[PDB]
This record gives sequence, structure tokens and C-alpha cells, in this order.
Amino acid sequence: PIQKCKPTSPGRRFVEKVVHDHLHKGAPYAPLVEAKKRTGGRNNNGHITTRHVGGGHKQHYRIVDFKRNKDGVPAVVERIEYDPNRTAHIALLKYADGERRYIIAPKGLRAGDKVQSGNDAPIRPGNCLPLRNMPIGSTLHNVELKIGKGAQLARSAGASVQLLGRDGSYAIIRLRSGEMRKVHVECRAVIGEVSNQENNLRSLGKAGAARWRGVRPTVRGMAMNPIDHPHGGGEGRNKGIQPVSPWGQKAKGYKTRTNKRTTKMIIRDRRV
RNA sequence: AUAGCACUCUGCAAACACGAAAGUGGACGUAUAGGGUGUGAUGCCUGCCCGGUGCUGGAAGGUUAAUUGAUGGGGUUAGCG
Repeated sequence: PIQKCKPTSPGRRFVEKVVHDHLHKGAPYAPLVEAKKRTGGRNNNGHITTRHVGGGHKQHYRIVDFKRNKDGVPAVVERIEYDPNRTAHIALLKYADGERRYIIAPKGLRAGDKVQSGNDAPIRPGNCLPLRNMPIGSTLHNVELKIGKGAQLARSAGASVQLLGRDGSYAIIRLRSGEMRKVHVECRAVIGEVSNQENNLRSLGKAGAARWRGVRPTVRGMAMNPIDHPHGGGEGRNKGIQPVSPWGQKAKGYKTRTNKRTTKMIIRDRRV
């Protein structure tokens, strides 16, 4: 419902939050949770490789089944839960044989629904099937690129691709970036679209909200000295240069794709 | 610096960064995500110019490297003298 907070303080004047009343309010399912440590954007040499990372709240990792390799055994949804590691919600599945797992929750899925995976699964949201058995024109998510590896494409909140055609050994899908590409017909996908589609409606409101999520301040290159950045130096404000990164790579329009091995998989570019 | 705004890059063995390499961060994330650049709550808004430099897409005409080696010109000596 996108609730706006009342302007009781200047830090609250501009807070837009998203509320979903159906999320489970207790602790997560313990056998499927494991520890996760903060990195600070540093690698095994100890140097910073990604800037603006650090701090934030402590988080546990939820083990999510991306492979969906329990074929033919129906499962029932127990609850929908909030996951701090991603923007989508997750669903807890209880199988007819007692095993419990976590999956990315499709939009509309509620406690009590039934899901399945395999060649013979019926066409209902949350069911996992090979693309060869998927009806043409379907809206899908959680698309797998290598046989047996699991879902890699269209996993974020509100994400969807759609299947325009299938011929030979390759199905044609269009992605949310606007791109056409082919996928092997034996790779799997899931029926429907990802939940939490209102995720991008939130307004943080203040700097502390970004600090809670673990983002450190960005300093403009214009604000430094020549020894630090190509944009540095000068008396007063002055750009006087075509924009580049701290390492000298142009920032407006210059393309960076280099891989020559997957080029034959891409039919139509989205005007990169 | 900041929440907000915009441009641009990146289809995943991602772009990008560290490192001589192996490898590591990005991220046990997947375009509602991640990196770079500028502006800076909010209200009203944000005009003209693509000639220059840059970027993006074209063309197969001119010019041009390694490589290849067609012809031509010298040195030497069998022989003729």
C-alpha cells in the first residue's frame, strides 16, 4: 500500500515504505539457515576492490533451492518469508515425504498452494519444467543456462522473461533488459513472475537508511586533487575534461563487452 | 557527504577492481541487480546549437605493416679469345 510517514521530524518527512501483511512474523526455519560474514569489499590480498561497501546489519544466509531437482513429488506451501539477502520473498515448501525446502516465491503464491517440478508437472505458477514442455508465449522466471546448474536469470523482485519461440534445440526468450537470446531447450524455468513487485516503490528518506543496508558515501572525482582522480584539481569549480572513471575509462557511452565466446547466443541487442 | 534525480555501461565464467599467474572481491548476488559519472530535500521548471573534440552506427573507395618474392642490375669462373 506504499505508506507515507508523517513529517514529525525532517528525517521522517520523506519515508515511503512497503507493507505486506502476509509475511511470517517469527524466526526462519533453522535447519536451512547458516552464517554469513561481512566483507568490506576486500579480497584475499586485503585491498579494496569494490568501493562504497561496509557496515550494515548482521545477516544470516538462507539456503535457497535453485535447482528444483526433486521431480514428481508434490509439495505444499507452508509460509512466505522475508529474506534479507535479496529483494524477492521466499516460500517454505513441505513435501509429501516430509522434506522441507526454500524457493523463490512467485507472485500470488499463498500458504496452502501446491507446486511440482519435472516433465509432467501441470501448468500452474511455481511449477518447474523444461522449456521444451513450456507453452509458447508463457511468462517465466528463474531461467537456467547450463543443464543441472540451476536458475540464474530473472530472479530479482518482479522479474520476468517471456518465451517467444522454440525451434530445433534452442528456445527464443526475451529478457527484461530488452534483449533476445537463445537457450538450450533442456534447461528449466518456472511458471509465473517473481513477487514483491512493489520493491522499487520505497523511498529511503535519509542517509542512515543507506548506512543500514551497508553503503558507504560516494565522493565525486570533481572533489579531489589531481593525484587522486583525473577529474581532480583546479581553482573553483571546473570540469574541463571528458568524464572517466578513477582508472581512466570513459563513462558516457563507451562499450566494455569483451567476451567473444557467447556472441552466437545473442540474436538481437537492446542497443547497448 | 546526504535522501531524491538523470545519463551511461553490464546477459553472468557479467561489467569493474586486486594479482606476475593461480586465484580473490563484485556475490553464495542476476537488469526492481551491480559499476562509473554529474546534480543535490521540496515548489515551478530546465531555451537554442552536432560546425570542433569525444562516443555510437555505417562504407568498402583512397592510403598503409609483418609476411610473400615476379622481374631487373652487379661480384666470382668453366670456356671463347
